Amino acid sequence: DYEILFSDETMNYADAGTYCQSRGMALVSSAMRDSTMVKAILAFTEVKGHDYWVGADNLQDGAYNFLWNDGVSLPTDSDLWSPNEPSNPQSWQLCVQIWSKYNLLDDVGCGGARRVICEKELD
Amino acid sequence: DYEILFSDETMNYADAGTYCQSRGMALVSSAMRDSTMVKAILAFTEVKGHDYWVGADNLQDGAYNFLWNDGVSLPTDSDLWSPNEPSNPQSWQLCVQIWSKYNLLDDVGCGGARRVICEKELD
Ligand SMILES: OC[C@H]1O[C@@H](O)[C@H](O)[C@@H](O)[C@H]1O
Ligand SMILES: OC[C@H]1O[C@@H](O)[C@H](O)[C@@H](O)[C@H]1O
Ligand SMILES: [Ca+2]
Ligand SMILES: [Ca+2]
Ligand SMILES: [Ca+2]
Ligand SMILES: [Ca+2]
Ligand SMILES: [Zn+2]
Ligand SMILES: [Zn+2]
Ligand SMILES: [Zn+2]
Ligand SMILES: [Zn+2]
Ligand SMILES: [Zn+2]
Repeated sequence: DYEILFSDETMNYADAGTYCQSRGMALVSSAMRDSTMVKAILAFTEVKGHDYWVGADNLQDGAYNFLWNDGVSLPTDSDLWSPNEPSNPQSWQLCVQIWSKYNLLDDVGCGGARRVICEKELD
Repeated sequence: DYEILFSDETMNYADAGTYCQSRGMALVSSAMRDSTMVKAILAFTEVKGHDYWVGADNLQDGAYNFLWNDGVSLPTDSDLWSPNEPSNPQSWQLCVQIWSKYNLLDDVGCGGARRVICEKELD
């Protein structure tokens, strides 16, 4: 069970994290690994047709060692990934978004402004 | 533009309003009148297949004089209403929810516990 917050305001990856945190929540992560919840989240984003940040990145171990912010791995072969992603250079600092082109996961640089999804495990 | 909060915690209508307000938000209302937003909101609740409160009731004016928490009228003949609703006895205190039966609006007593949706407009 969760509390899920969607925000139309855009910000970079770092600010997105602090945004959720200031609200007593976290950038969406365990909710994305929950089969029912992820379906509900993506139905919303499907309608909105915009890019949203998620709480995953390669900042700690680099390359395609993606980690959710709660420390659980985001497998490179996950079904959550958009077609042909992740594909950015492994030597880059990479953050994960829900890319509007496919309404699925995608690796990008952490500087662009995107909408935010926060979570809070209920409890 | 909005911040939208969905919560799996269940509460009666009054607790729902307090829960939203204590978060600097309001029980969903103007976002339900926004064409893009409402469809996104309903995509989510459709997946969840559960009942949720919305910020409309007849507490101020009674009967089928439904008002959104922000003073705007919820037309007894809005396309937002489930088929054959509103239909509860007009002498009752009636509150509005998104009824899982149709994933459309419905009038009910204000005492049953249901999931919550809060909104915060963004300028
Ligand atoms: O908008 C994001 C997209 O940017 C492209 O440059 C990149 O090749 C894609 O893999 C995807 O990340
Ligand atoms: O469960 C919700 C439903 O409850 C019924 O008793 C009522 O006839 C319907 O109009 C609807 O409000
Ligand atoms: Ca794939
Ligand atoms: Ca990419
Ligand atoms: Ca009707
Ligand atoms: Ca009814
Ligand atoms: Zn779950
Ligand atoms: Zn836009
Ligand atoms: Zn709008
Ligand atoms: Zn805008
Ligand atoms: Zn259930």
